[PDB]
Amino acid sequence: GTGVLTESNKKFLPFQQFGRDIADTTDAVRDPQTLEILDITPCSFGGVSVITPGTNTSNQVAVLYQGVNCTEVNVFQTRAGCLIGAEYVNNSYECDIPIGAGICASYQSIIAYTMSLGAENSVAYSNNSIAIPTNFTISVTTEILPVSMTKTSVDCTMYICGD
Amino acid sequence: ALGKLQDVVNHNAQALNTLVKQLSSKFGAISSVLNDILSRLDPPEAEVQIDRLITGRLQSLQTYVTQQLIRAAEIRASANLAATKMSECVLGQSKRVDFCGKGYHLMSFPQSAPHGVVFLHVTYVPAQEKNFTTAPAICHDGKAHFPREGVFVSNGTHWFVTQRNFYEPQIITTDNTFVSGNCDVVIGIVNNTVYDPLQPELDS
Amino acid sequence: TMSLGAENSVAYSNNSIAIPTNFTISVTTEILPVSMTKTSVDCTMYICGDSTECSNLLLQYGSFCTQLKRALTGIAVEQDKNTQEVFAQVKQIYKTPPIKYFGGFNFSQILPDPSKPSKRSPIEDLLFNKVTDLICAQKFNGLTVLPPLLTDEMIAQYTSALLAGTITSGWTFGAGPALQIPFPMQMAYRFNGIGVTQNVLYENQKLIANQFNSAIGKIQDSLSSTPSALGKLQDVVNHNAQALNTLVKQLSSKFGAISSVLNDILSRLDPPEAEVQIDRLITGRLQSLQTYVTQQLIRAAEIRASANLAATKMSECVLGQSKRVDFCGKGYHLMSFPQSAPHGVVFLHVTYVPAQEKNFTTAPAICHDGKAHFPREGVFVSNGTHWFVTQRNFYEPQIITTDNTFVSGNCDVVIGIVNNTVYDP
Ligand SMILES: *[C@@H]1O[C@H](CO)[C@@H](O[C@@H]2O[C@H](CO)[C@@H](O)[C@H](O)[C@H]2NC(C)=O)[C@H](O)[C@H]1NC(C)=O
Ligand SMILES: *[C@@H]1O[C@H](CO)[C@@H](O[C@@H]2O[C@H](CO)[C@@H](O)[C@H](O)[C@H]2NC(C)=O)[C@H](O)[C@H]1NC(C)=O
Ligand SMILES: *[C@@H]1O[C@H](CO)[C@@H](O[C@@H]2O[C@H](CO)[C@@H](O)[C@H](O)[C@H]2NC(C)=O)[C@H](O)[C@H]1NC(C)=O
Ligand SMILES: *[C@@H]1O[C@H](CO)[C@@H](O[C@@H]2O[C@H](CO)[C@@H](O)[C@H](O)[C@H]2NC(C)=O)[C@H](O)[C@H]1NC(C)=O
Ligand SMILES: *[C@@H]1O[C@H](CO)[C@@H](O[C@@H]2O[C@H](CO)[C@@H](O)[C@H](O)[C@H]2NC(C)=O)[C@H](O)[C@H]1NC(C)=O
Ligand SMILES: *[C@@H]1O[C@H](CO)[C@@H](O[C@@H]2O[C@H](CO)[C@@H](O)[C@H](O)[C@H]2NC(C)=O)[C@H](O)[C@H]1NC(C)=O
Ligand SMILES: *[C@@H]1O[C@H](CO)[C@@H](O[C@@H]2O[C@H](CO)[C@@H](O)[C@H](O)[C@H]2NC(C)=O)[C@H](O)[C@H]1NC(C)=O
Ligand SMILES: *[C@@H]1O[C@H](CO)[C@@H](O[C@@H]2O[C@H](CO)[C@@H](O)[C@H](O)[C@H]2NC(C)=O)[C@H](O)[C@H]1NC(C)=O
Ligand SMILES: *[C@@H]1O[C@H](CO)[C@@H](O[C@@H]2O[C@H](CO)[C@@H](O)[C@H](O)[C@H]2NC(C)=O)[C@H](O)[C@H]1NC(C)=O
Ligand SMILES: *[C@@H]1O[C@H](CO)[C@@H](O)[C@H](O)[C@H]1NC(C)=O
Ligand SMILES: *[C@@H]1O[C@H](CO)[C@@H](O)[C@H](O)[C@H]1NC(C)=O
Ligand SMILES: *[C@@H]1O[C@H](CO)[C@@H](O)[C@H](O)[C@H]1NC(C)=O
Repeated sequence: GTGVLTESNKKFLPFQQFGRDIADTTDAVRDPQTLEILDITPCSFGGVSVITPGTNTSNQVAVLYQGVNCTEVNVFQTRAGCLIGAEYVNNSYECDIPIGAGICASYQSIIAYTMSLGAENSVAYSNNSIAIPTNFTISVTTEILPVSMTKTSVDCTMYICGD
Repeated sequence: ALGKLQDVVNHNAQALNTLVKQLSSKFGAISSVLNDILSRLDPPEAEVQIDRLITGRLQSLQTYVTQQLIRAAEIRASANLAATKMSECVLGQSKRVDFCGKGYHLMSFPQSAPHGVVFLHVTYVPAQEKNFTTAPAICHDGKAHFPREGVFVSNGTHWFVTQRNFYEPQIITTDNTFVSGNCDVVIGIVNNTVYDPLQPELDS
Repeated sequence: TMSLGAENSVAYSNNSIAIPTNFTISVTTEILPVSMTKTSVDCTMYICGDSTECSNLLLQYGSFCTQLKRALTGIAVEQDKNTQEVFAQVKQIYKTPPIKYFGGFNFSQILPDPSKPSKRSPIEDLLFNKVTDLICAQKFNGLTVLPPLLTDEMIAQYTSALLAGTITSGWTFGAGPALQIPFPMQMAYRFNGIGVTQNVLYENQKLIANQFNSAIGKIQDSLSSTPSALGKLQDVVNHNAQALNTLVKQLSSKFGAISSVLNDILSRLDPPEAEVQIDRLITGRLQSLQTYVTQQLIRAAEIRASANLAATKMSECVLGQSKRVDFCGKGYHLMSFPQSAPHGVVFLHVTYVPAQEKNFTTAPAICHDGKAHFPREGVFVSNGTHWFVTQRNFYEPQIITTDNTFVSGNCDVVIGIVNNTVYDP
């Protein structure tokens, strides 16, 4: 195989040599030279994602290594993974590019932030006061709904075999 | 704005392109061209190579049909939703909240779009709200008066009854209030006069 | 042979009506799944791992890997879209007043708890507790679980904003600006929505508040005491992990080859037959991955339908009062409260249930002075000797006058008209 061999707290019985997971994947082994138990843990892997604005706007990019701690690879650690190339800002804005776990990225340089849910409003509730509208706005809004698709027919014999 | 409909178009062409791209896959065979396989091998091994191409292409076609069926189900659900919006928002006024736009729905207009429909929802949005002091009931002559259709409001010194969704203060009379019980049960009842229309009539 | 139900015969007659004389404030739970676990699969790592020869043979099959990655990416973005649609329906984060007095109504079990670090309600905390090296094994085979875009605390914050809007402002915040209204007046408006007069709510305010508080406490006890209350959400979690486990288990399948380990196949056979064995492993693993993606897509469609339903319930039951029968609970719907749950939403539907009905003799119209009188808003009832007009959904007899009746025609046309006096103010 291929993996890190860390120290193990698992007490093997004397007849056992390997160890397996719930899903029947090896998670432990006994060294045949010295009778010690090691926790086989596979080496780190991650989904490299590239966070970029439009090429019309800028050519700066940020890289998210999904699931990878920052010590195993403008470097910030998120629950989604390690984000390199974006600077964490304590301000909260609306989500522009979603990163995950409440983190979003935007271009202003590329910044990473905890997204704001909404503007804070406190309703002036009291037991004897009401708010009555004195005017109105006629609002027209758009709702776009798909209805049909492209009707496709495939000649199975011609597609697979041709002439 | 029109990202959803274009997305459907984008998926369909891409699916056909992927299926077209699958014709250029060897699938574990010597060549991806059937004519070359026939022109190059004897039928005992050409049958094996054609079998590999057939199973790969058949798997690709079945995969394409499966995603087409899933997308057909999604588009059918969207079309059923669009028909429901056309029936309830365009052909009538809907009391369902947020079904036919944000706000109190007034009416809707259908517009055709490529592979889709665009609904223009005309809604009523309240604005310019004002604070008032409110009471559940008015105590007059030992009787509790409740609004027939409105709400009791006070601007600081005087009490009026107005409709809930627009500020239109009117004098509290017996015409727009109804009497149920005395003043001892309702929590928050306030003391105010209730005008009688017949009183000037018999007085004069 | 199973019994369909208890047998009830309704005492139908041509001149008798049953009028409720009391009510029950019923709170019922509706549990809806909203999102699934977002999964991403490295196609090359899953099928071949570290073997270069396996990847070279895998390249002959084309854009299958791209199709599977694209489908999983679509499902992953779809789950976040589902969560946004269900919970992110307000652009203002509303807050409750510091004095939690709402005219006797107690919302402690549904409002956020300041004491808890998670800022969740007691019901939400119970829901999170009741919904539960598997993760490590799933991770080690090239399958990655992606975190939800909205964290549980932000989803709880959205539910808190919706609760604050529905409590302090009623349905106004859902249709525009949040307009403050006292909660008894809001409940009176809701009573008018289901056809019950405001006086019934105001006179019986303490009883209604006590019934609501008792129902909310019963809801918390019922959720804490029943294992199968939260079966739907756990089922979704149960399916997702099982699917990953099955996919992981498929790596231990020979698929008609000598071994399931690529390194053994390379170390033991010559390339002409090793290529065949690797091909068998590749086709089996690719079939397993396509099967997993196909079921993920079908489950994604089901969860999307459930999320659309949850968004519709949030719009129509929480942000307004619904006249649709059984959409927002059993009974005449008054209001609804959203609670966040793992991968889902729980709606507490507060409904009005009529109770303690009483028989009365009824007539379509009252004949007075050769004229037929019909009720403006109620129904004519008789207790045996005297005739009254009452509202349909609560028994409140009132004297039949010209104010609450309207005259249409004479007494010769209406079938079942009875003779009674009509008072004139
Ligand atoms: C209600 O709002 C409308 C706007 O929606 C107000 O109409 C405006 O009136 C001002 C001053 O008379 C004009 O300068 C604007 O051009 C008007 N706007 C429009 C769109 O007509 C109206 O005055 C408001 N009414 C109240 C009672 O507040
Ligand atoms: C109704 O009255 C309340 C309180 O008198 C107003 O709430 C205040 O709003 C201002 C500006 O938005 C804030 O600076 C105060 O802190 C608020 N006070 C409280 C106690 O909430 C409310 O704005 C009034 N409504 C209208 C329509 O004017
Ligand atoms: C509350 O509303 C009433 C009715 O509009 C106001 O009473 C009027 O006030 C104007 C302004 O001074 C006088 O010219 C009228 O003669 C008043 N009418 C009556 C019948 O008294 C009242 O002033 C308002 N109060 C506040 C605090 O705004
Ligand atoms: C509303 O009106 C009633 C009746 O006029 C008031 O009740 C009276 O209150 C005074 C002093 O509290 C007593 O001396 C009388 O005996 C009461 N009369 C009755 C018939 O109860 C009541 O106080 C008024 N409420 C307010 C807030 O002014
Ligand atoms: C209304 O009256 C009818 C008949 O007077 C009642 O129906 C009877 O109910 C009892 C007990 O439920 C049965 O044993 C009888 O057989 C029923 N009679 C008929 C003719 O169905 C009915 O219960 C009364 N409703 C109320 C609310 O008291
Ligand atoms: C309507 O039903 C309620 C119960 O839901 C009744 O309230 C009960 O009243 C009795 C006697 O007055 C008390 O002993 C109970 O403690 C009350 N229960 C609750 C929950 O408050 C009420 O009396 C009924 N009303 C009518 C007119 O029958
Ligand atoms: C609202 O309900 C909460 C919880 O149901 C009440 O809190 C309880 O208060 C009683 C007596 O004060 C205690 O014995 C319980 O232990 C409390 N339970 C919890 C969970 O706090 C609360 O008193 C009610 N009323 C108000 C005004 O908040
Ligand atoms: C039907 O209801 C009416 C009104 O509640 C009853 O009439 C009253 O009955 C009481 C008790 O006998 C008398 O003290 C009142 O004087 C009656 N009022 C009037 C205006 O007559 C009537 O008795 C009820 N009938 C039945 C059969 O229950
Ligand atoms: C309701 O009242 C009307 C009017 O008093 C009754 O009609 C009368 O019936 C008698 C006997 O059948 C006739 O002699 C009169 O000529 C009728 N008058 C009119 C104006 O039609 C009617 O019978 C009463 N119905 C009931 C059920 O008591
Ligand atoms: C294994 O090799 C070491 C080498 O020093 C030897 O001391 C030991 O006796 C061997 N056997 C076991 C069972 O460890
Ligand atoms: C409303 O609450 C205030 C204090 O917050 C109190 O003085 C007043 O009596 C209350 N009114 C009602 C109707 O409960
Ligand atoms: C109601 O039915 C009873 C018997 O079934 C009959 O005597 C009476 O005339 C009927 N009344 C009406 C208004 O149909």
